[PDB]
Amino acid sequence: IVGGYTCGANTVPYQVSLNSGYHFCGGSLINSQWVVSAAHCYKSGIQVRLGEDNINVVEGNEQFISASKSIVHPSYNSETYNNDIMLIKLKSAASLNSRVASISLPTSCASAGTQCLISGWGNTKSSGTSYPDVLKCLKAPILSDSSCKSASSFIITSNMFCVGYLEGGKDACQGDSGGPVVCSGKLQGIVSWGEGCAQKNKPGFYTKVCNYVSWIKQTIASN
Ligand SMILES: N=C(N)c1cccc(-c2nocc2C(=O)Nc2ccc(-c3ccccc3S(N)(=O)=O)cc2)c1
Ligand SMILES: [Ca+2]
Ligand SMILES: [Cl-]
Repeated sequence: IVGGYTCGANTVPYQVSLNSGYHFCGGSLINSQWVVSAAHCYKSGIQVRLGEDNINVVEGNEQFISASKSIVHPSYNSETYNNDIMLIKLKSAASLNSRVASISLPTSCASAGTQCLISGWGNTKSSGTSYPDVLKCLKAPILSDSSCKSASSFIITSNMFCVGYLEGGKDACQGDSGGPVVCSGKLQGIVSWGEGCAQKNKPGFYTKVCNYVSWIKQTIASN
């Protein structure tokens, strides 16, 4: 997260860290045994880390649970970035508490102009590299489709939306991928891609979760 702030320990209790010997992506807990993340974060042997604040210190409140299934959307396309969503099933159900909590799936798509909360342990620099110990947060608005398209040098699909600030300085970044965008208490986005981070007229792009609610429910029910 570039140009954000320290969330505060466990203030985003649905935020998870995907770990393969180090933190590499975020995710969102949607029930006690399933996490929503990005298809492009797929790796085998993922450990999901719940209840984290400082990802480098055992503070208490952590639950580390291996992924038993990592289900990439069948229509994920790594060139076009369409359908950048993956569902991770936890080997065992997490013990839900105040610091480890699910986030609601949407019943309708979020409204253009709404200010949403993006979070993660990704790079905090727009140029160069600095990774935080503790969870970072950024509030930013959903931009119009027309604005997103005008900003982007890449083809935007109906399964993407953009959120951020066109003046630059405020964005998700590397290592935030797969983590949440929450709008009015609903998980509306997954950190997906952007042209660099926090550059002028290059806002962040996010998987549009409201398009996948039926798919998510069906896939969970059958697995
Ligand atoms: N600024 C962000 N919000 C953000 C979030 C996560 C990662 C990165 C990021 N940090 O460094 C690079 C990045 C990156 O995502 N690059 C990138 C650019 C374009 C595409 C893309 C989008 C749509 C269609 C096609 C493409 S592609 N795959 O042909 O380039 C994909 C990835 C930035
Ligand atoms: Ca920790
Ligand atoms: Cl820090």
